[PDB]
Amino acid sequence: ALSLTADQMVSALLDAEPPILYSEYDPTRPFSMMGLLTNLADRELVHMINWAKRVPGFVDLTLHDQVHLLESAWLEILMIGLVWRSMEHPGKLLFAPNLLLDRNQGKSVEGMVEIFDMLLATSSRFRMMNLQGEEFVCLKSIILLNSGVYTFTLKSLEEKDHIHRVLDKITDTLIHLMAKAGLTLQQQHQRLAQLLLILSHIRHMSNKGMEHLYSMKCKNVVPSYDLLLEMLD
Amino acid sequence: ALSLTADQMVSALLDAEPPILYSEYDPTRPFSMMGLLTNLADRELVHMINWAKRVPGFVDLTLHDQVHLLESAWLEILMIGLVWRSMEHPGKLLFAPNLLLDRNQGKSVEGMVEIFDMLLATSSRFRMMNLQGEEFVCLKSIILLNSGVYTFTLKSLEEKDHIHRVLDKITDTLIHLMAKAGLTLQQQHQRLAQLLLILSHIRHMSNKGMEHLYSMKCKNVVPSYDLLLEMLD
Ligand SMILES: Cc1cc2c(cc1O)CCN(CC(C)C)[C@@H]2c1ccc(/C=C/C(=O)O)cc1
Ligand SMILES: Cc1cc2c(cc1O)CCN(CC(C)C)[C@@H]2c1ccc(/C=C/C(=O)O)cc1
Repeated sequence: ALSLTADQMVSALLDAEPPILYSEYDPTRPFSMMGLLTNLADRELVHMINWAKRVPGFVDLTLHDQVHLLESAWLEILMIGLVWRSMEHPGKLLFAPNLLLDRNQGKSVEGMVEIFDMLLATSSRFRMMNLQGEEFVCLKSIILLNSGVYTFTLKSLEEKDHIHRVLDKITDTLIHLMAKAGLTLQQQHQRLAQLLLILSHIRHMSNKGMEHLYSMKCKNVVPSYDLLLEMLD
Repeated sequence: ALSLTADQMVSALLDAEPPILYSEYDPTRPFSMMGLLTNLADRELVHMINWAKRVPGFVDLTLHDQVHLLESAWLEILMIGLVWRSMEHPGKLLFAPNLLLDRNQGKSVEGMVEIFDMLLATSSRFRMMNLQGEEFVCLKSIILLNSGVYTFTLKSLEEKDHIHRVLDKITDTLIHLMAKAGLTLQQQHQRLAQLLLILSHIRHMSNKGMEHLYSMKCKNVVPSYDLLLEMLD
């Protein structure tokens, strides 16, 4: 992983991309929104595990540290994927190609419209920046490696060092993408910062979302350490 | 603000720095922790308002947008200040020079030790990076301008554009600081990214902290829109 070139980092990430899934509802029947969203998210998580194992550097970590990173990052990763898919659909969130919802549809569940609105504003920001696919895959990998790295022994010190080295490679890769597209050195640093600052907002959204999910007080909601460990092991 | 040089941006920020306050308890009497922490934080907020009015670009915004940004960012700003003050005190949090607490002292309040631990790990990270004073003031200004900019009319479009232009100036300023200290171009971009990614974790902490404060269910806890508007107006 640490010997990959920038172009090789980009190809590895593009090749690891998970598929876009569909909502499971009978389209011949009349139009539970949270049920549909939960079932979709549960299926996405399985693909998320397979993706994570393909991000360079990730399978070099201990299984316990892989679980901790996914546990910290899984809702941020679902959210950045949602916002990316929704970028060319102003005013709507493309949960799936058969489940395109507006903010009015969000008002059906108490507390959801506020989350819908933050996600729509994020998609708006990505549109304004003209975010590219190759930049998006870099940012999603940065979420995976960064979100849990501050919340974890000699082995732990070695693991954190490695994670920071991999993050440095992804930064190099972003900058290389921006240099390729012709931006100046000033423009490169400015855009790097613009991109990474949106990650702060994605964290914020994930925390507001997790508050919603925990408030459900339900064993079939939020993947456990043990479920994540079973799927990763 | 947008015509400031990098050196002028740095001096303006260093000159705007608020003072380090002391805890109000009688030091001759025997050793409520949350009472002491709340009273300190309430006094810090008043200085925070005066600081914010001195960050270049901030008073160019509407009063309502100034309130919204402070409302989003005030706990992150208290937290980054705490972690900076604690950097040369391994294992301790320097809430004030007369109130230096360890994680064991945090266990006295339900849910607090988890927050204490995240703040201590952040201070540890800043130590590992050897964060400098001039970098710290840049990052605190970036929190102020970025935390609320995704959650806000023609005026609103003009305000968001301005905020992003000011953020771009602070990015330039960070990079200039790093070039001055002798780092290579690679090292500059890498360190910029390292710094901005810690801001994601600071957001995370602020959200966990706000959950604690809201759970108190108390009108004397968390500054209202109206109190912030009164102090800013
Ligand atoms: C399919 C999908 C659902 C959601 C998001 C992105 C997605 O790609 C982000 C917004 N979020 C809504 C937000 C309020 C969390 C939903 C959602 C809904 C339910 C669950 C539940 C999972 C579980 O119980 O295991 C997770 C995400
Ligand atoms: C003085 C100070 C207190 C705290 C932090 C940083 C500080 O500089 C961050 C950790 N946080 C503790 C965290 C659990 C919020 C405390 C704290 C405690 C109480 C309040 C209450 C304010 C109010 O009621 O208006 C705010 C911050």
